[PDB]
Amino acid sequence: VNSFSGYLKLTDNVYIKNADIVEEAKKVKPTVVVNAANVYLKHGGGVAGALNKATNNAMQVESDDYIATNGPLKVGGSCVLSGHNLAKHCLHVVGPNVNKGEDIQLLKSAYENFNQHEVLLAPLLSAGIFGADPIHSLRVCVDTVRTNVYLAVFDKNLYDKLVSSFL
Ligand SMILES: Cn1ccc2c(N)ncnc21
Repeated sequence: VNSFSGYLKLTDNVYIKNADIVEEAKKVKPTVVVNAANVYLKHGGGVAGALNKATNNAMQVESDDYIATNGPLKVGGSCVLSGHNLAKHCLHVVGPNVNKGEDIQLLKSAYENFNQHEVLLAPLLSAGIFGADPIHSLRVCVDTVRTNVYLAVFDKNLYDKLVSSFL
């Protein structure tokens, strides 16, 4: 049993809810919240800007030290950092950004990072300002992630479309 509430069940391991990932993290304090990161961990907008704002910029300070030591992530890659006031850990995952021309085939590689964690609160990747089709992102999620994932969809309109169209 876990603390996640109000999720509609899609598969054995994937759950979905119309939710503000920030508000959900604050309420649940999950072991892992996933950030929709870029390779520079520059948390300016979207899931990353909202998560970072909720940490009072501590996520950005920690991320800048990580990049100064390690250099940029790979598209499709991830790193584990603090969850600050939102979660135990934040898994920063880089999905391909269509609005920068990245290979959408890298979306499956991105979601494979989730399999290193038994339970996660996560947004869809490559959705929103990363420019991918969220219906596609949900299909790749279901077909890739084997661990238990709780998806927070920000848009009510999009949430209803993802559920209604789910195969
Ligand atoms: C996709 N996207 C963008 C903002 C956002 C949020 N606050 N929660 C979940 N997903 C989100």
